[PDB]
Amino acid sequence: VNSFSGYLKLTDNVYIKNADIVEEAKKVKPTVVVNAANVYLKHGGGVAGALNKATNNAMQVESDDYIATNGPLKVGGSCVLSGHNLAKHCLHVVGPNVNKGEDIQLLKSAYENFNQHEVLLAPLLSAGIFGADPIHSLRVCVDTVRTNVYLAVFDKNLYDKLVSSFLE
Ligand SMILES: CC(C)[C@H](Nc1ncnc2[nH]c(-c3cnn(CC(N)=O)c3)cc12)c1ccc2c(c1)S(=O)(=O)CCC2
Repeated sequence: VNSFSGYLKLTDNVYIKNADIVEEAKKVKPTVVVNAANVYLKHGGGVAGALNKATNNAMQVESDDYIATNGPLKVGGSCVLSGHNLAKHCLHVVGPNVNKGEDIQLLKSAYENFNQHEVLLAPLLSAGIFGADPIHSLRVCVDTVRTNVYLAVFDKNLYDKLVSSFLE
């Protein structure tokens, strides 16, 4: 149904909210939920682990079957799989993990995958344990995504920092 509520409008197509992406998916029922995935689709922690746990491991089992037939993704790449109880579809997107020596330029490639879907609920790619500067990740999102993107950022301190930096 895509009923998003409580979002701050940053640009004509980019919205942001201090929220847990799992709680937003349950409330919104979006057509597309974005997962901050790794190349083998192993959802062992962070945003991916939270989404997987909310599908009671159904997402991991489907992900394993996809990798068996198609092999791993590339950094900056994506795949569309079932959204299970959270969404119609899950778009698994691999942003670079600069904490593992991956190239930050690939974050543009990662956000470009959003352009194939008219409206998506997403996290801030490559932020948290992936090591990218969150302010930079929001700027790449604003400059690269043209479709309607609702960003859920589960940290009030980071949310206010991103909003102040964007309004500067
Ligand atoms: C910047 C950070 C605040 C943000 N976190 C999140 N942003 C939005 N929705 C979230 N839900 C949870 C969560 C964590 N636990 N639970 C309960 C559960 N049952 O697991 C829900 C965390 C989360 C963030 C954004 C991007 C990435 C990561 C973290 S990561 O996982 O460290 C590496 C991949 C890229």
